[PDB]
Amino acid sequence: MPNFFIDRPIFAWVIAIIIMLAGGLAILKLPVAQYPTIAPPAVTISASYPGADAKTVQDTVTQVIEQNMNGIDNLMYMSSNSDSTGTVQITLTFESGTDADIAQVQVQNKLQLAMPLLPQEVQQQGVSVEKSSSSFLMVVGVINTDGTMTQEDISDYVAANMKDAISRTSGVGDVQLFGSQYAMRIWMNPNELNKFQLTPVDVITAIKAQNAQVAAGQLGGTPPVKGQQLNASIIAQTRLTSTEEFGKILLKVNQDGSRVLLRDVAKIELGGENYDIIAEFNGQPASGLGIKLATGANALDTAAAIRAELAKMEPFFPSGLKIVYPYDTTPFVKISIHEVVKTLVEAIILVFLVMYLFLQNFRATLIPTIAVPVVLLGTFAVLAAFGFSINTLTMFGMVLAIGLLVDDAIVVVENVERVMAEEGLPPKEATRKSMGQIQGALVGIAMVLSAVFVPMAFFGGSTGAIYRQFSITIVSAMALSVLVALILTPALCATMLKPIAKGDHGEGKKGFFGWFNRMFEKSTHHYTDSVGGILRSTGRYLVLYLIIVVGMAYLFVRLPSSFLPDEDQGVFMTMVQLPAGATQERTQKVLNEVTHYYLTKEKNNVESVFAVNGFGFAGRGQNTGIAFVSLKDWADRPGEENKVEAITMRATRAFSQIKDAMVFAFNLPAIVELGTATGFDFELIDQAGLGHEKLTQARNQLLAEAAKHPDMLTSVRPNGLEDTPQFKIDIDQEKAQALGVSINDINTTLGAAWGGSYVNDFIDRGRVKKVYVMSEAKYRMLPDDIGDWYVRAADGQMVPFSAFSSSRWEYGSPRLERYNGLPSMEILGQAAPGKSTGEAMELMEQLASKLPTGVGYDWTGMSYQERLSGNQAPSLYAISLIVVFLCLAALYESWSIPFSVMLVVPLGVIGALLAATFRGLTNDVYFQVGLLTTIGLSAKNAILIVEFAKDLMDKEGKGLIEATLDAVRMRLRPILMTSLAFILGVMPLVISTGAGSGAQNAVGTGVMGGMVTATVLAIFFVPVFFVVVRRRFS
Amino acid sequence: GAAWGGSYVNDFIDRGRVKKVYVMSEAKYRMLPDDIGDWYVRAADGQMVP
Amino acid sequence: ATRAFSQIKDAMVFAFNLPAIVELGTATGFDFELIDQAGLGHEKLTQARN
Ligand SMILES: NC1CCN(C[C@@H](O)COc2cccc(C(F)(F)F)c2)CC1
Repeated sequence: MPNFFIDRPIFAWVIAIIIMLAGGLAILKLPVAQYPTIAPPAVTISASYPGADAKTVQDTVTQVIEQNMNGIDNLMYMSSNSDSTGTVQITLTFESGTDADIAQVQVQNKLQLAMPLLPQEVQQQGVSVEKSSSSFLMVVGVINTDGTMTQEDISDYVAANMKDAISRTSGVGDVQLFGSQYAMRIWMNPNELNKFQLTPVDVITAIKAQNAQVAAGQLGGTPPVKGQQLNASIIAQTRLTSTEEFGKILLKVNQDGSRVLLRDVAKIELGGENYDIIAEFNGQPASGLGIKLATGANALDTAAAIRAELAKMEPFFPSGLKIVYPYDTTPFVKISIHEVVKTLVEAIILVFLVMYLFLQNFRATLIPTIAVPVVLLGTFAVLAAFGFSINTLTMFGMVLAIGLLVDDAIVVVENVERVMAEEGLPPKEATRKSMGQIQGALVGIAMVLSAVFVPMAFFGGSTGAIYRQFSITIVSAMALSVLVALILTPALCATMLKPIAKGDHGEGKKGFFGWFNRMFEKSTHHYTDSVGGILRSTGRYLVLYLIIVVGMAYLFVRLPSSFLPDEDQGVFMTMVQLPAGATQERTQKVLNEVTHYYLTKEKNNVESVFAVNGFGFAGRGQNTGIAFVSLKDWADRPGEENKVEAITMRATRAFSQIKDAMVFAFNLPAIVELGTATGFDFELIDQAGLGHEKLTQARNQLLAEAAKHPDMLTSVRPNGLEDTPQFKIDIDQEKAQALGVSINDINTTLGAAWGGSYVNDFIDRGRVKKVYVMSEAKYRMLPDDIGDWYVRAADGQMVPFSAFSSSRWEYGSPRLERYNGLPSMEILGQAAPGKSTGEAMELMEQLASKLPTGVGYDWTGMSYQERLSGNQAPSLYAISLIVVFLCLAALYESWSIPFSVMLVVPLGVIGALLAATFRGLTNDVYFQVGLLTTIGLSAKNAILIVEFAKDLMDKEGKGLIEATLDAVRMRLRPILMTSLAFILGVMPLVISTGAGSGAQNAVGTGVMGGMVTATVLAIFFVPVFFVVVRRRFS
Repeated sequence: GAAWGGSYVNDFIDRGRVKKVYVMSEAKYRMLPDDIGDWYVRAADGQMVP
Repeated sequence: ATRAFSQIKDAMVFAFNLPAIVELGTATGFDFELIDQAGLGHEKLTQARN
C-alpha cells in the first residue's frame, strides 16, 4: 500500500480530503455534553397521598405498586421510599444497554393496570413515571427584588409564561417547574363552621356541586325534525374562574332566611398546591425551572438558546422580576472542552517545533502538521458514525491518542529523512525504502495496540461505560493514524521532501543548529558505546530489571484507587439537617445563618446562595434543607484557598459550631448521575416479616459490630431517618355509633382539616388549577387544637373529637424503605485508608452473617457493580496479553522474539506509578488510560527497535551485537523527539490548576512520568532483552 | 344532559353482540330554544318544577 | 399408564409425552374453528358443531 500511494499522491490527497470532509461534517453534527450516559437506565415512579404518614403510604401505595412490578424486562433491582410527607418514590434499575424508552413504557403500563388498586386520592394526584438516570442541564431561577411577589406568585408566573417557551427551545429535552401553579385555597375556620352548623364534608360537597362542567347537548342535534334550520351547541354550568365566585358558593340557608356562603366559614385565596418547600435566592423569594438536555443535543448550543429565550422574555416581565442562574455548570464544560482543544493545538505546534529542531527542514515539519489533523478529523467522523458525542472522556482520550498519532507521523517522516541523509537517495526512492522497512512493523503495531486498547470496551457497568469512551476513541485514532501513515504520509514525503546529500547530517551548519547537530551526534555515539558496554554484562541489568519490576509491584499495591478526580465546577452544596420534629421556621433560620455566612465571610468567592428549605438529600421534610452555593468565575478566585475544596472545608469548620443542626458543605461528584466513591452501599432486608422494630434492632447490632472494626470500615452509617414521635388519635367507633357520628365523617373531617383535601379543578385565566380545602393554619398546629373540631351526628348535634376519640404519643418511622419489594434499611460506608472496597464488602458480609434470624442483606448501587465486575480485568488483560504475543510472533516469525518486546511494560508503568505517588494522585480512570497509552508507546518503540535489529540480522549478515547497536543508533532520534514532543504537550496538563485541573492533572502526571521513564529505560533495556532472548533461544 | 345531548346508560346484547343503550329526548322536544320550558325536574316534595 | 387409566370409569385420564416443539404439535394434526358469523347463537352453533 505504501508503494501504491507513492506513485499516486493525488489519490492519497483525495482520500485525505474525504477524511477531512467527513470529520468536518461530524464536528458540525456531533452532540456535545459533559459526560455520556454512564448510569444504568433507571425508571422512577412518584406518587403523592397528601396528609399521609410513611406507613399509610407504604401499605396503601408502595406495596400495591411493588406487587405489580412484574414482567418488566432487564430489571436489575427495585427500591422504594415512603415518606411522612405522603410521597412514595420507587426506583427501578435496569441493566446497562437497556432501552430506557422501552423500560419506561413497560413500567408505566404495569402501573396503569395497578392504578385501580390505589386510593382514590393517589389516583387524583396522579402517579408519574419518569427517567431519573439523567441530571439537570441548567437551573433558571426567577426572583422578585421588590417584595411585591411571593414565592407562589413567581412560581405561577413562571408556569404560565415561561415554561412553555423554554420547553419549545431547541435542544431542551425536559423542563421541571420548581413550584406549582396557583391553587384555590379554602382555609376553614372550625369555630365559624360550628357556628353555622357545618363541617368540612359539607364544604367539599358544596364545592364539588357548584364547581363542575356539565354536558348540556346541542340545539337541533341529529336526529333532527324534517324542517330544522338552526343547529347550535348548548352551553351550561362551567368551572368557576375567580376567588369571588368561590366565595359566593352557598353551603346552607338558615331557617330565618340568612344565607351561609363559603366566605362565611372560610378564607378563599390563591395559594400554592403545596407549601412543603420554600426556595430563596440570597434571601429573596424565588421559583425556578430545571432544564434537562434532550438526547443527541449540543449542551452548549442548548444553553445558549435557553439564555437567548430568557433574554427575549426579559422585557415583558413584571417590574422587579429578575432571572438568575444558581446552578450553571455549563461554563465549566465550556472551559474544559476549550482547554482540551487548546492542548491538542499546542501539541501539534510543539510537534512542528520539535520536528524542526531535530530535522531542520520546513517541509518535513509540514508533513506531520498535515497528517495529524487528518487523523483527528477522521476520528471525529468515526465517533459520529458509531453514535458517540464530544464529551470529557472522548476529548481526553483524543489528548492521550495524540502521543501515538505524533509518534506515527514522526516515525515515518524521520525514517525517510534518515534514509535520505544516509543512502543519499532522492525523496521518492528513499520513501520507498523507508516504507519497505517500516510498513510491516506499522501493521503489527496497529494490531498490538488494538489488542491493548479493545478490552476496555468490554468492561461491565458504569465503569465499563466510562472506559468504552476511551477505548473507542483511542482505537479509532490509532487505526486512522496507521492508515494515514500507510497512505498519505508516504505520498507527502515523496512529493514534498527535498533531496539531501549522501553524507550530510547537519555537521557543516553554523550557529545553534550546528551546535545542536554536533551535540546530538556526540550523544548518539556515547549512547551507542554505553549500550555496547551494557550488552557485555546483561546479567546485572536483568537483576536491575527484576528490581524495577518489584518496585513497580510495590508502588501498584500501595497506590490508592479511585474513579474520577473531583473538580472545582464553580458550585457546591450544603446540607442542613435539624433534629426530629423541627419545623420549617427553625430550618429556615439555620439556612439564613448559612446564607449570611456565605454572603459575608466568603463574599469575595460566593456569587449567590440558593437555599431550599423542605428537602435535603436522602429525605424531604421541614427539618431538612439544601443550599446550592454558586461561586464567582475562576479568574476572580485565584489561589488554592479560593477553590471549592478550601471553601467547603472552611464552611464546614465554621458551621460545625451551629447548635441543634448538622450543617455540612461538600462538592459535587465528578458525575452527579452517580453518587460514588471508594465506598459501599449495603441493604439490610427483612426476609421473614420480622417488622420495623426488629429490623431496626438488627441494623443497630450491625452498626455496632461495624464500629468495632475501625481499621477496615469507616463511617458506617444508615441512609435514613430514625423513628420520631407521632400523634395517635385512637377513635372509639362504639362511641361514634352511640352518638350517631359516622366514622367516615370523622375521618374526612380529620383529614381535610389537618391533612388538606383536593376537591376538583377550576379554570384560572385559561388554565386548570387545583382546588384545595384545608384548615386555616391557626387551628391545626398543636394537639389541643384537636378540641376545636366538631362533627355533626345523625341527630344533627355536633360532637367534639374528645367525645369519641382519645389521643396519645407513640413512635413511628418518618421514612420507610423497601428493597426488591421487602422492608429494608440502607447503610453507607467506606473502606478504611489502605483497604480495598472488596475487603470492606467481605467484612460487612461476615458481620451480616451474624445477625438475627430472618434478616438478610444485599449489595446495591456501586457495590452491585463491584460484585458483578470484580475479576473481569485480569481476564480481559490476560486475553489482551496473549493476543499481543500472538501478533508479535506473527510479525517476527518467532515464538521467542516477542518476549523482548513484551518485557517493556514495567519500564513505563514504574514511571507512571512514581509520578502519581509523588504527586499524591490515585489509581483512577484517567491514570489507567494514560498508563495504557504509555505502554502502547513503549511497545511501539520496542517493536521498531527489534524490527530493525532482526532486519539487519536476517536481510544482512550483521551479527547480533552489531545489529542491535546499529538498530538502537538508528532508532534513538525518533524515540527521543517523539518523547520530547509528547512530554512538552502534556506539561500544561501537569501544571494546570484552574477549571478542570483535576482531570487534567490525572491525565497528565501519569503520562509524563511513564513517558519519561519509558524513554530513559527502554533505549538501553530493549537491546538487552533482544540480545538475551536471541542468545537463549538460538 | 340526557334530554338534549343524550346519556349512554349501559350495555345490552343485540344478536349476541354488546351494544350501547342511549336515553335522549324525541327530536321535536329538543329542536328550538323554546323547548327548554317543556322539560321538568322533580322536587323533594314531589312537585314538577319547569 | 394410559392403558391402566381406562378402568377408572369416573374420568377421562390420559398420560402423554410432549413433542420436540410444543407449539408445532403432531405433524398430522389439525386445529379447526367453527365460527358463528350470523349471530345464530350458542345453541345453533352447538347444533352445527354436532
Ligand atoms: N415544589 C417545588 C418547590 C421548589 N423546589 C425547588 C428545588 O427542588 C430546586 O432546588 C434544586 C436546584 C438545583 C438542582 C436540584 C436537584 F437536586 F434536584 F438536581 C434542586 C422543588 C419543589
